[PDB]
Amino acid sequence: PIVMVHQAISPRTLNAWVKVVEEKAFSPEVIPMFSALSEGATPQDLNTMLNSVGGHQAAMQMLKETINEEAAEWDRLHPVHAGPIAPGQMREPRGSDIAGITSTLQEQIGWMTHNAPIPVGEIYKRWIILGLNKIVRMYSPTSILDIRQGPKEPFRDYVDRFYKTLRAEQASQEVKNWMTETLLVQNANPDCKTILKALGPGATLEEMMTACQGV
Amino acid sequence: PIVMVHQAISPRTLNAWVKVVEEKAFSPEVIPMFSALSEGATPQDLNTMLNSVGGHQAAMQMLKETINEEAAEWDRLHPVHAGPIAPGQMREPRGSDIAGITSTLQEQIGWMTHNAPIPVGEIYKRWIILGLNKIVRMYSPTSILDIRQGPKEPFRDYVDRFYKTLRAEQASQEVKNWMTETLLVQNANPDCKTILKALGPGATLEEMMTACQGV
Amino acid sequence: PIVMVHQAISPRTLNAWVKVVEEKAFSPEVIPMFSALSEGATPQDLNTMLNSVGGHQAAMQMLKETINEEAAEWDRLHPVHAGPIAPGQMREPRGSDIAGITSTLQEQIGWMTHNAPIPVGEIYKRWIILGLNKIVRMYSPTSILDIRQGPKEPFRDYVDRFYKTLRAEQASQEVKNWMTETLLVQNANPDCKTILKALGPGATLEEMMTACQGV
Amino acid sequence: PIVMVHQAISPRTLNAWVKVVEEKAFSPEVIPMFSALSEGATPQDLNTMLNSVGGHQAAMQMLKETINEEAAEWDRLHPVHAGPIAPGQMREPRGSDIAGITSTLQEQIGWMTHNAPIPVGEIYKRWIILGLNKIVRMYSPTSILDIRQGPKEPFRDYVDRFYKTLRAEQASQEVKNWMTETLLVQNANPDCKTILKALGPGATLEEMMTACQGV
Amino acid sequence: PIVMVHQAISPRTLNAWVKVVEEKAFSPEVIPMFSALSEGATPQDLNTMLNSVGGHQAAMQMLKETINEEAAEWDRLHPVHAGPIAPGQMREPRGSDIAGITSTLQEQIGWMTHNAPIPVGEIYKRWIILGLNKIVRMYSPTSILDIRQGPKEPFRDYVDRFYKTLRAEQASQEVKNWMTETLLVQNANPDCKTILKALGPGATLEEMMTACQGV
Amino acid sequence: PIVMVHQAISPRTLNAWVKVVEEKAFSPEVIPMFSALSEGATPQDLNTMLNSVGGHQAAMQMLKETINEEAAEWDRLHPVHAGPIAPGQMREPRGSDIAGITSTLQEQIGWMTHNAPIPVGEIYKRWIILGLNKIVRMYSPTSILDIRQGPKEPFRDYVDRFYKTLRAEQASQEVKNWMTETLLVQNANPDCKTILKALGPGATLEEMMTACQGV
Ligand SMILES: Cc1[nH]c2ccccc2c1CC(=O)N[C@@H](Cc1ccccc1)C(=O)N(C)c1ccccc1
Ligand SMILES: Cc1[nH]c2ccccc2c1CC(=O)N[C@@H](Cc1ccccc1)C(=O)N(C)c1ccccc1
Ligand SMILES: Cc1[nH]c2ccccc2c1CC(=O)N[C@@H](Cc1ccccc1)C(=O)N(C)c1ccccc1
Ligand SMILES: Cc1[nH]c2ccccc2c1CC(=O)N[C@@H](Cc1ccccc1)C(=O)N(C)c1ccccc1
Ligand SMILES: Cc1[nH]c2ccccc2c1CC(=O)N[C@@H](Cc1ccccc1)C(=O)N(C)c1ccccc1
Ligand SMILES: Cc1[nH]c2ccccc2c1CC(=O)N[C@@H](Cc1ccccc1)C(=O)N(C)c1ccccc1
Ligand SMILES: [Cl-]
Ligand SMILES: [Cl-]
Ligand SMILES: [Cl-]
Ligand SMILES: [Cl-]
Ligand SMILES: [Cl-]
Ligand SMILES: [Cl-]
Ligand SMILES: [Cl-]
Ligand SMILES: [Cl-]
Ligand SMILES: [Cl-]
Ligand SMILES: [Cl-]
Ligand SMILES: [Cl-]
Ligand SMILES: [Cl-]
Ligand SMILES: [Cl-]
Ligand SMILES: [Cl-]
Ligand SMILES: [Cl-]
Ligand SMILES: [Cl-]
Ligand SMILES: [Cl-]
Ligand SMILES: [Cl-]
Ligand SMILES: [Cl-]
Ligand SMILES: [Cl-]
Ligand SMILES: [Cl-]
Ligand SMILES: [Cl-]
Ligand SMILES: [Cl-]
Ligand SMILES: [Cl-]
Ligand SMILES: [Cl-]
Ligand SMILES: [Cl-]
Ligand SMILES: [Cl-]
Ligand SMILES: [Cl-]
Ligand SMILES: [Cl-]
Ligand SMILES: [Cl-]
Ligand SMILES: [Cl-]
Ligand SMILES: [Cl-]
Ligand SMILES: [Cl-]
Ligand SMILES: [Cl-]
Ligand SMILES: [Cl-]
Ligand SMILES: [Cl-]
Ligand SMILES: [Cl-]
Ligand SMILES: [Cl-]
Ligand SMILES: [Cl-]
Ligand SMILES: [Cl-]
Ligand SMILES: [Cl-]
Ligand SMILES: [Cl-]
Ligand SMILES: [Cl-]
Ligand SMILES: [Cl-]
Ligand SMILES: [Cl-]
Ligand SMILES: [Cl-]
Ligand SMILES: [Cl-]
Ligand SMILES: [Cl-]
Ligand SMILES: [Cl-]
Ligand SMILES: [Cl-]
Ligand SMILES: [Cl-]
Ligand SMILES: [Cl-]
Ligand SMILES: [Cl-]
Ligand SMILES: [Cl-]
Repeated sequence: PIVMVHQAISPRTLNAWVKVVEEKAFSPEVIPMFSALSEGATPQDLNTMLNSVGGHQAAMQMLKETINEEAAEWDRLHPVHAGPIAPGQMREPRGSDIAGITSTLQEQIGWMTHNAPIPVGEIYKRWIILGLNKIVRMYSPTSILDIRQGPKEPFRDYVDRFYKTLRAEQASQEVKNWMTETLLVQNANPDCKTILKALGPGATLEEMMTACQGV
Repeated sequence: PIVMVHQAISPRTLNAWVKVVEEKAFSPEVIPMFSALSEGATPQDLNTMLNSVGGHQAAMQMLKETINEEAAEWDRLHPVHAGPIAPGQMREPRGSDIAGITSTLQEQIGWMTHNAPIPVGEIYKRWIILGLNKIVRMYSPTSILDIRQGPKEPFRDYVDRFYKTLRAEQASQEVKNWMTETLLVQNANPDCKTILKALGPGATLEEMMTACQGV
Repeated sequence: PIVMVHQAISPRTLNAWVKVVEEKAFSPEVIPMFSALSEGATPQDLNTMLNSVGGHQAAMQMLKETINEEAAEWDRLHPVHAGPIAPGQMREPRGSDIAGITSTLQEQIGWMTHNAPIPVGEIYKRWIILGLNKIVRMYSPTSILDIRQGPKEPFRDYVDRFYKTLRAEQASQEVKNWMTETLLVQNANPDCKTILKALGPGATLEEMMTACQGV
Repeated sequence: PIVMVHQAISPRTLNAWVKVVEEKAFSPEVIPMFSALSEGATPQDLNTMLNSVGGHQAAMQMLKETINEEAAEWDRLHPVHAGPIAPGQMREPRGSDIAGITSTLQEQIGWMTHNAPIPVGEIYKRWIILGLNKIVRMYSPTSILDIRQGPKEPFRDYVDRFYKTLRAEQASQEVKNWMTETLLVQNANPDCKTILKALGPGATLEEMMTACQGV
Repeated sequence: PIVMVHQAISPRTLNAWVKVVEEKAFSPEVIPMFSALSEGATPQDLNTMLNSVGGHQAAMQMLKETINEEAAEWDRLHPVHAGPIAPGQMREPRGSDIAGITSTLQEQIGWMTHNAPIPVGEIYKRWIILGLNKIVRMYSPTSILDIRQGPKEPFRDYVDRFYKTLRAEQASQEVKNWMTETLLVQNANPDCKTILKALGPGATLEEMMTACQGV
Repeated sequence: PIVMVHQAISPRTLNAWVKVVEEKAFSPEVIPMFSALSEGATPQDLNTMLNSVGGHQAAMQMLKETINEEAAEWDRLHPVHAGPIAPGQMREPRGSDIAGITSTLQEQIGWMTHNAPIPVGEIYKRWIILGLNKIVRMYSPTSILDIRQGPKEPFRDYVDRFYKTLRAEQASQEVKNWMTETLLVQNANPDCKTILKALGPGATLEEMMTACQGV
């Protein structure tokens, strides 16, 4: 990473990433952990992290297709200019330079370090996180429409399932807000559903959980 | 975190937090450990810590509702002023800027680092700890009124149960002082209760435990 | 801690403390380990360490009663003066300021860092260690008067038991010196007791253990 | 390594390398991990890493034959000049000097540190990674022509196998692009093969996996 | 420790020491490990290390008796002078000041740090290592006179036993040299004894082990 | 070690060394690991590492005999000069000063640090590695003349055995080159032996292993 001078990615950081992928597969929390293990990383470092994954190769191919798309959008949105690079400047970074394919570690340290800086590590990380989100959507087992409280399921476990499935869903904040605003009370079991309908449309989750607590 | 320059949150700190949540669920000691693992953290770091939790999603939703309330109270209590930000200054932080939603890492490092500083990491941490306290109250099994010494329970185990349940209770220092002042002696078993009533209302816990030791 | 600038307490230091309390309960060695894990700590750090303990709540209540007593003795022994604090100075620390209750981390770093310094971390640590000693006395199973060598117990195991129980006892160096000077030889089994009585009152433990070695 | 001054390779880095070779044998991910554990390494450090491997001696001999070839190509491509080395300069590095055989640690730190620098650590690492790639090709069990989807195999597992075997293959990006462009759809089972043939030759892997998802 | 400014002893160093005592008891290698974990330590640090030992209290009492003797020899050999300590100087350290009993951490950092320095940490460590050697002698099971090669024992195992027991013995280099010079060949089994007697009195251990290898 | 100022050897480095000796006994890879854990070490550090080994005492005695020989060769090759050491200089190091016997840590830091420097740590390490090589030769079970491919042994396992045994052999690069040049093809089983004899005397190990792959 870069912290300002450049460090190598640590054996502990990399190892941590590997163990995360092995254990948690592609659960949502994988992405923050990644974003934490990859904080201040260069495209070489990120490439190292993705490469360290054995197995899960289908997902990885999806991810590099996403990276390809974002790199091409970068290229069309940033047309390269022809001409000799001045002494005090650096060349213009292509989409492949953001993904670490056609760029050296010194060039990455250059763009991140030299002034008027381009944060290629954070741009590449953004693309990677896009692909990862698409993957978590891909491998999510459930859909929020199918989370229904059981007749003998305590309210709390039903809310755990509900907001896990909701974390996994592909929707804007307004659509998720609508799903909370509608399905949670709608798809509780008859008893808790009557209690919550008696609370009103403006009660907080704390009040709803305390209300259906003994139930 | 920030220690003055900015570090990334370490794989060991994050991993420690994750293991704490897995093992201890939402016991009181979770909150100090958090406050220790999150010492000097940015809202991005705190967001990373909360995001790293798989499962327990109901509690997390409660927590972000708490964060929403505290952010809105901040917003009404700090009305934003319209006008162009001067060169030597920074913009005014909204409630969403405290929670890391609408603010960049460089803006957080700005408010914490630049002089006349606003400790947004400690404010956000305060809100988070508020929500966590509400959660520990939520998931506490017992109430202090129900801790009664058993006929064959040694005094020490009864005091362990009593002050654990008392740690979990939602009450001011004066109400807790009253609970110690009344229920502990009141709800001991008849033998120890007679001994402690013989000691008087001004004896220390050391003297009470030494008195009912052989009992 | 503070090492001069202020660090946060590490996940490894805290975790180590927690494991010590879990495994060794309240054995004497707990207190040095504490004093080692808490070296150069602030009252916030010490509070974090005590708070990280789940269970053992009776002992913790005893400990905060001890802290209360030492804080009140500090308060009566250091009467606060009324008047406006000058620019180049800091306020006077109360007993509650030593225990981290009514003081900020910056105020603690102030008293420890600013010149004419008050080591509030070492004072608070002294109070805590007082309470811990009282606890180790509380939970010690044995009394030094009851350590008697068995008929078939090797001398070395008897000395191990003897000086463990002696480590746990509440007595000045002169009283412990008397206990060594009397009970160790007095309460050995008849054979070793006759050997040691034949050595004389001025022989060292090395000579006593070598004498009763084959026995 | 060198980070600018020279460090020793850490017990944790070396140990990590050893464990990687023990567990993962010669899977592709071994090479990135190596390239990560060996970041900024000297030829002495790399030699230490290769030497720390017990067993797998056939592969190691293959690797030092590769290193020999690359060193001889370096030697013929860089003919050494006869004459006394000036005070302000260093000698010219042979192929054996790149591999750490005939060069001291101070000479390596010289070439990497002194200006007009020669990155002998990265050149040697390049040769080593060449040999490692040849080894991974050697020990790969399968060939991409033999990955055929089973009648009851979900599409995702078939893509995992396919792009693992494809990661192990020895082919340029254009040949791999052709293999993706042809065999993946060609060698799916009849059902998924008909679905994918119905999608068209321009569909992305995400669309193909979503299409054959329920299948 | 002190490395120049003062560090606290690390949780890892202390924990390592504890585990060493638990596992290896009082084997010779305990003393180097100690001397390595205690490198550059203050008497407070060393006291922490000895205090962290639970159990083995007989040995510890022997050790503090040794420390007492060495402190008294220091006191008689360094008579304290009466008079007011000058501003630019420090007081004279007693034997109890070397053992950390009657001296503050700042006074130890003073003697070790301030010029014309007294290395009280290395003196105290010397005394401690004296006591530890006396303990290893105490708990050694065997005597070098009793190591005799078995009729079917390979020569190498007999030499392992011999030089382990010889490591544990209390003797000068000349007495140990005599023991090697005599007993090793003398107390081998008849076959190897005849071979070694045929080699001569000037053969090295390598030659002796190669000679009795097949035997 | 020394990295320029002097560090203590770490608990992790030492512990790593101990575990290496426990697990791998005296396999070849022990020596690089040593040379890596001992990088930049002082004779005190190296002495600590050798001392930390429990058991294996025969080998250790062989090693200190080797160290004695190399020290005596140093002494005869470096005759000490009589006369008072000038202020700006240091004394001349004996062979015993290289091995840490008759020299202080400050004298070692002097020779390594002060200019016109003598690297006594690397000289002592050279002697130690000499003894270690002699030991690995001592405890090697096999001889390269006895590695013969089995009738049903795959070629790769036979090459693993062959170059392991070859790593353990005591021979110059030319003798090892002859052993590769002759015995490997000579001592394969009849089938692979005929294939390899058909390849020719100039084929690489890669080609030989690919040739006898299916066999
Ligand atoms: C962790 C989680 N669960 C969800 C369910 C549905 C939709 C999204 C999610 C998420 C990700 C998620 O929302 N993570 C939160 C951090 C967080 C985690 C846990 C509790 C409180 C705050 C986050 O990244 N931000 C910016 C945020 C912070 C405060 C309030 C609102 C949002
Ligand atoms: C740990 C604990 N147990 C309780 C029972 C009832 C109510 C609250 C609690 C707590 C939290 C709790 O009170 N923690 C203590 C620290 C502490 C922990 C353990 C022993 C002594 C001091 C704390 O945060 N402060 C500021 C404090 C310090 C000294 C005296 C009084 C309070
Ligand atoms: C560890 C221990 N065992 C005891 C038995 C009875 C009374 C007290 C104790 C103690 C605590 C104990 O005495 N610890 C010792 C350190 C120590 C530990 C072990 C061996 C030698 C020195 C200590 O803190 N100091 C200041 C000390 C140092 C040297 C001599 C005498 C005292
Ligand atoms: C990891 C992997 N799987 C393959 C299958 C066939 C051929 C090669 C490979 C590889 C190595 C592989 O291609 N690793 C990638 C990094 C990577 C890994 C995983 C997902 C996305 C990006 C890499 O090194 N670079 C330079 C790269 C980066 C972005 C897009 C394309 C290439
Ligand atoms: C480890 C050991 N085994 C013994 C048997 C009998 C008497 C003493 C011992 C020792 C302690 C022992 O002798 N340790 C050695 C270090 C050492 C350890 C192992 C092999 C070579 C060198 C030591 O401290 N010094 C100063 C030393 C160094 C080189 C040659 C001779 C002595
Ligand atoms: C590891 C090993 N196996 C052997 C078999 C027979 C004789 C010696 C050995 C060795 C030690 C061995 O040769 N280690 C190699 C490093 C190495 C290890 C593994 C693969 C490639 C390079 C080494 O130290 N040097 C200086 C070296 C480097 C490149 C080419 C040739 C030699
Ligand atoms: Cl690391
Ligand atoms: Cl690691
Ligand atoms: Cl998944
Ligand atoms: Cl790769
Ligand atoms: Cl940009
Ligand atoms: Cl951008
Ligand atoms: Cl679910
Ligand atoms: Cl949407
Ligand atoms: Cl509920
Ligand atoms: Cl880390
Ligand atoms: Cl970790
Ligand atoms: Cl809980
Ligand atoms: Cl998230
Ligand atoms: Cl503020
Ligand atoms: Cl505020
Ligand atoms: Cl309870
Ligand atoms: Cl209240
Ligand atoms: Cl009790
Ligand atoms: Cl840490
Ligand atoms: Cl940890
Ligand atoms: Cl206890
Ligand atoms: Cl608390
Ligand atoms: Cl004071
Ligand atoms: Cl004071
Ligand atoms: Cl006992
Ligand atoms: Cl007393
Ligand atoms: Cl005994
Ligand atoms: Cl390390
Ligand atoms: Cl390690
Ligand atoms: Cl393999
Ligand atoms: Cl080697
Ligand atoms: Cl070059
Ligand atoms: Cl080059
Ligand atoms: Cl496969
Ligand atoms: Cl090709
Ligand atoms: Cl699928
Ligand atoms: Cl640590
Ligand atoms: Cl630890
Ligand atoms: Cl022992
Ligand atoms: Cl103590
Ligand atoms: Cl001195
Ligand atoms: Cl001295
Ligand atoms: Cl024995
Ligand atoms: Cl002697
Ligand atoms: Cl033998
Ligand atoms: Cl360490
Ligand atoms: Cl360790
Ligand atoms: Cl061996
Ligand atoms: Cl020793
Ligand atoms: Cl030299
Ligand atoms: Cl030399
Ligand atoms: Cl073999
Ligand atoms: Cl030879
Ligand atoms: Cl083969």
